[PDB]
Parts: sequence; C-alpha cells; structure tokens
Amino acid sequence: HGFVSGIVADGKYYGGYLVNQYPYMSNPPDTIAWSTTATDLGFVDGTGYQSPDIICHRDAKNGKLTATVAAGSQIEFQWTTWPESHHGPVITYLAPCNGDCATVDKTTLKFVKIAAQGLIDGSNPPGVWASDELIANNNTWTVTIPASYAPGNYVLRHEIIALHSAGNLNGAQNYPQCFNIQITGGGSAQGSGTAGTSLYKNTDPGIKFDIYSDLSGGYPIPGPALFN
Ligand SMILES: [Cu+2]
Repeated sequence: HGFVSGIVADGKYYGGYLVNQYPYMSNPPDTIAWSTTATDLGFVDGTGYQSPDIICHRDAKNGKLTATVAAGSQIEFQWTTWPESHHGPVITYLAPCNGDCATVDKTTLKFVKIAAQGLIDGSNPPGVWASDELIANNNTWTVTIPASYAPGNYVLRHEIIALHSAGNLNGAQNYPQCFNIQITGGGSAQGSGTAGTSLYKNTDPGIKFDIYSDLSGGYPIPGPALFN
C-alpha cells in the first residue's frame, strides 16, 4: 500500500498524482502523473489483469503535463513508505504515445520493459527483493532511460508487484504508476511493446508464486522480455 508522490527526472523534481487529495477535487492541479481512483493506496490483482485498470491503475486518466529526460539519464521514483511485508519485483516500462501523451488513448499503449529487478537473496524465505532495496534507499527507485532509445513522447509505467499473498490465485498485488515523459537526445532503438491488458496472467509463474517456501528455483520476473 503506497503511491509515488513525485519523481526526479533529469535533475528536476515533478510532483506526482496525490491520490489522497486530487480525486476529492473538481479541478485538481495538472501533473505529469496519471490520475487514478486508487484512494485506498491499493492495487490491481489478477481479477483485473485484463481490465483497463491494469494499464495505469484504477480508472486512470491522462496526465496533462510531460517531463523531459535525456536518453541515458536517470529517473528517481519517490514512493510513500513501502511495507517490508510487501516483498516483490520492481518493473519499469515505456510505451510510445506517437504524439502528445496528454491525449493518447491508454488502451492503445504497448509497453516495453526497460528495467526489472526481482529476488535478490532467497536463501532465507521470504527473502530479500527489489522492494526491500527500494525501502533501504529512502523508499526510492532509480531507473536509467536507455541512451539508445528513440527520442519521443512516452508513458513511463513503474510498478511494484507485492507477492505476500501470491500463493493464492489472483493473490499478487500490482501497484502501477504512470507518468508522461519526453526522451531527448536519443538513439534509434525502440522495443516491440505488449498491450497493458496482455502484460500479466493470474497463472504466470512469477505471479502465482509462493515466497515462503524454498526459493532454490529462483524467481522468474513476470511480464514481457527486457529490452536490451
Ligand atoms: Cu498494501
């Protein structure tokens, strides 16, 4: 349970979507972040993986602003305090808007996985995960925008998947947060993306997963192939 309160992109701070304030307003401030109705600081579980809610979280609507970021530079996501119990991977995606992200139809986005970390040390279950590294780093996560990525407008989809109840079907808890970015000073590369409602299934090996038993088999990070 948590959300992203802001990001630092190319050394500049951008306020996020303040989900405990902005839904409770007629005319909330413009942000690079997408709006959601996830006011419980909750999640999308396997019941919603083929619902448009999985794309940018519950009932999400376009952010009206866009942040610039140099290809090869870093984005830092600032989360509200993440529970240690909520062990799981941290995954980051880019989907091209092919024009202004403020007016892209979210159902048309095709996401490329540009970063992902999963199980760090499973020797003593439930083990140490990306989420735990996030906690250790002042509840922040940093990703590099590939220097080779083509300049353009993209939806940046950053997600924690908490696996503390993932042994049950539809038990994993997805926490996506979306942001509009413009990659500058890029190369020519772009991945082949996967629709938001095709990213995950409730029987995927990294989704229906028991963190509390022997982890000698590791952890297969879910979602489509990492861009190289
Ligand atoms: Cu929670």
